[PDB]
Amino acid sequence: TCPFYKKIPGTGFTVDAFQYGVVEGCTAYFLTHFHSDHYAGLSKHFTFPVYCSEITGNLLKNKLHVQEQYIHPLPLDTECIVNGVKVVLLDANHCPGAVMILFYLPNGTVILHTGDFRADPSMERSLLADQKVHMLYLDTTYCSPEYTFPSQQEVIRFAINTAFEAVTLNPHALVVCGTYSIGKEKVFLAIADVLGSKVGMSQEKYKTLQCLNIPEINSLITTDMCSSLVHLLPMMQINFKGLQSHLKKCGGKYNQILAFRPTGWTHSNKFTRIADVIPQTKGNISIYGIPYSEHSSYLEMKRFVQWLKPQKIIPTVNVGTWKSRSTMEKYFREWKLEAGY
Ligand code: NI
Repeated sequence: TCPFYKKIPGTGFTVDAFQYGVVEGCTAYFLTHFHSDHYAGLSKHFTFPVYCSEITGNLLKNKLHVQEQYIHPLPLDTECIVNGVKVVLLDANHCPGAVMILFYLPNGTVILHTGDFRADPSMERSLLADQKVHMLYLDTTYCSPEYTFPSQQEVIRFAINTAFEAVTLNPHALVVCGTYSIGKEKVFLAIADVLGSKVGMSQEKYKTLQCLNIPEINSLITTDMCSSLVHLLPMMQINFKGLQSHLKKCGGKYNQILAFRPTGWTHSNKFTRIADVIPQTKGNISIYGIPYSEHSSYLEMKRFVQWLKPQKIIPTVNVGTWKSRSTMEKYFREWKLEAGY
């Protein structure tokens, strides 16, 4: 059965609610983004209307086989009527195709559902500027002050400089980057660009990237591993064993691997600056964990919420323990007392 924080009151609508069977009274199922915890339950046998971005629609059709007649893509930054209710989709600054959803309810209430997002000051100049929000359904993944990490631009700067130095010292080094879902593609695209290479990958991953409307993609990626000196591998293989095994398959073209594991936050963020990050090394294999986040830091979340001044906040992450819920409610009250709303 569908929990309350996935229902939109006064509508026939649900958000990211595909794992509960037929939800009673649901006339339209919204999907914020193509991450498996959120799409859990969708397949080619789904027969209700799905509302989403163009990019999420390409992934539902090609990767999960959902039939076309049930896919309803909406443009961004555009007022749309769905089953008699005005809605707007906004870029969430998460993975490709990820949206926030503004709902203008028949009684005058306005609801923002962030999906998953990385709050940014540029959101203060979207269609959010114009009007009041009564309820905020908020991605609270990192809602605690210990959760700090750098900007995505600093992280990318570190990765490009590290890869360019290693391969210039040793032209026979291979670079490998881990992946397990969509998102974070800037990591491997920026590294391949500085190295003058396409990115090599499996047919399955190529198919997924082909759904993403990335400009000039055909010039950036390939399934011909032999032509490429940046390879993608599943995240599970980014360890000394998996990487040894990969280097054997490359036919003595390379004598060294430099690898990247994009994570979210890890406790080594509480001590070490991005500049000071060092790898794990065994022999001719080095593995860097880099903190590339597609979710708000605590500070970015607090700034967003203090700017929007919602009347009520409903968290959508970390909702399963009393201690988590109590912690998040304390911070919401500090934020409100500090800013005066
Ligand atoms: Ni996500």
